[PDB]
Amino acid sequence: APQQINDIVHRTITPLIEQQKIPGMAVAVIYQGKPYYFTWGYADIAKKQPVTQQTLFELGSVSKTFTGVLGGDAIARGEIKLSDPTTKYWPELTAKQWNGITLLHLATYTAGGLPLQVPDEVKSSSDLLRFYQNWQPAWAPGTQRLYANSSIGLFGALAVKPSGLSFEQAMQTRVFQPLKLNHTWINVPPAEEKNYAWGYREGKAVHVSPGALDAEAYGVKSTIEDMARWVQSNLKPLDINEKTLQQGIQLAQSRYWQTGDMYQGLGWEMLDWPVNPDSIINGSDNKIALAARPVKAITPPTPAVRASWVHKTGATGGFGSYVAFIPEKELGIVMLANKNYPNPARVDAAWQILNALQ
Ligand SMILES: *[B]([O])([O])[C][N]S(=O)(=O)C1=[C][C]=C(C2=NN=N[N]2)N=[C]1
Repeated sequence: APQQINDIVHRTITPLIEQQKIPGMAVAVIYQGKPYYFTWGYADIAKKQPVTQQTLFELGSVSKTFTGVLGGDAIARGEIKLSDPTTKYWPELTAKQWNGITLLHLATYTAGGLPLQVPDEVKSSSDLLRFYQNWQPAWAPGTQRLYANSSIGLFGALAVKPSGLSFEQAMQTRVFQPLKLNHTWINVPPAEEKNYAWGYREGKAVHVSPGALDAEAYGVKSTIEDMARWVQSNLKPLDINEKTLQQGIQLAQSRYWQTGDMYQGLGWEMLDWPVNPDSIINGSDNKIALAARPVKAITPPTPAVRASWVHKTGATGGFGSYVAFIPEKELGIVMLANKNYPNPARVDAAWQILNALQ
């Protein structure tokens, strides 16, 4: 690889791994559109399996970028509109608080205080309907952002209803397959289990647990190669041959709401480039990222801005992921680790690498 990339990646990631005690890590840098890969450590400590370019990591909430693009693709297909009431696709949602809550609100965490997590007690479909029927908003729709699996996860489930496909089938046929993400999974098949890293939480090997709306909110697993290809696809949607998927990618990077210096897309979040690094670094800390914040509507949404830092953090109990890219520079990074280590350390490392290469 070019020495500049080798040097800034190793000089940034080596200390990160040591400071954070990360058992295994994979990184891809996309530079002038081409990927360069780096790996360290162990996918499975007990079995002494190294991280490789074929290792599967849990993406956690980086999955929301796939959900947002799949929803964008459904909009481009004419199957749904973000202006549609949630009740168009779920007529059983008859409780009055749902009046005026649209798919846009669900997609962008602005419905009025849907919670981060669906309760673990929700195990059945009827439990899930009860949960949404009984939920009471703290705020009018379109006034406050509260990051939430229960919001964008319901968006993903409703977005695929007109297609008649399951969420997984829709994601496979409409997103994974056309983009040649052939080692990206909502459910890891038995044939791929040899590549599935263990996550590590307090020293214990763990994988993500089943939950309501898991696939839609936090349930994708992928390799560093496929994630590099996901970044390439989001960097340059105009190269994507499938028209609705190209359009869906563009829709997911539109700017729908502003809070502080950040703009909410569908799954993706964006800031103007050049960014103040303290603003994305500090902004990534869950003390800010998970907080309830007033939003300003962008009326109408701004189309995808090329001069953007576009990014998403993700975590499960055992894994920590981060993706960021700048379309105008054809530059991006993916960092996948099998420990959930603090967001700001991820973003700091990503910014150091990308800033040096820009
Ligand atoms: B995303 O920002 O990564 C979602 N984060 S989360 O705190 O809501 C979350 C959901 C599920 C899990 C999980 N780990 N193992 N099983 N489930 N972890 C975090």
